[PDB]
Amino acid sequence: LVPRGSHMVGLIWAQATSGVIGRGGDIPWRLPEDQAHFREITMGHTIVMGRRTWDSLPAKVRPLPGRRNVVLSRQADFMASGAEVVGSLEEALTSPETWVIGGGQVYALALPYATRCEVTEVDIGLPREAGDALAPVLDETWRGETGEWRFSRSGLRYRLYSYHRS
Ligand SMILES: NC(=O)c1ccc[n+]([C@@H]2O[C@H](COP(=O)([O-])OP(=O)(O)OC[C@H]3O[C@@H](n4cnc5c(N)ncnc54)[C@H](OP(=O)(O)O)[C@@H]3O)[C@@H](O)[C@H]2O)c1
Ligand SMILES: CCc1nc(N)nc(N)c1OCCCOc1ncccc1CCCO
Ligand SMILES: [Cl-]
Repeated sequence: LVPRGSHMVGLIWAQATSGVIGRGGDIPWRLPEDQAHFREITMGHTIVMGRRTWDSLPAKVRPLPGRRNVVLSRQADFMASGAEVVGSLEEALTSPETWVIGGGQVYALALPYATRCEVTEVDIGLPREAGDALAPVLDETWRGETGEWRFSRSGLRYRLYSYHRS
């Protein structure tokens, strides 16, 4: 359970087996099971994203509904209609439960404060290319639960990981 006076920080992302999470300002696959899972985890909570992740969402769908949207930017004139723009993680992480929803820069930034990661791994062969956004690497202070491989309606294998630390 999450006490209302704490500040729990989780990370949630979907990656190829190579660790790629983003390419060319988008996610280089689509997996309905993953979007359903992302909604199930994050709904009702604050979500924190980097400015480039906000940019990657079509204007008509953002801010993502059912969640307090917070965007990280260092640009004093960047504005996110419907959402709050802050310049640091300290400003972004004031809710009792916060999910950092990407992208590569902000995962790495937020990991020192996080105690949970929820990962979808997609069994698509997407090798790392220069410029890609990548999943954060987790050191030995993390302990993980790896699900068995499942099969999506769209014909891709995928599996879920849950990582925790104190
Ligand atoms: N597969 C997934 O789970 C997943 C999830 C989310 C996103 N993505 C993909 O990942 C890519 C985006 O990731 P990215 O690494 O390029 O960018 P990002 O992490 O989404 O955003 C980077 C931006 O965040 C701001 N920022 C970074 N560090 C900051 C700090 N310390 N304080 C304040 N603001 C800070 C800066 O905005 P300013 O430049 O405005 O200062 C920076 O340009 C896209 O391809 C997207 O589609 C994938
Ligand atoms: C669903 C992708 C995802 N999956 C996991 N597991 N964790 C994340 N943090 C994550 O990204 C959430 C922010 C990027 O959302 C998208 N980006 C590109 C296309 C579609 C979407 C879905 C919102 C628009 O309907
Ligand atoms: Cl969503």
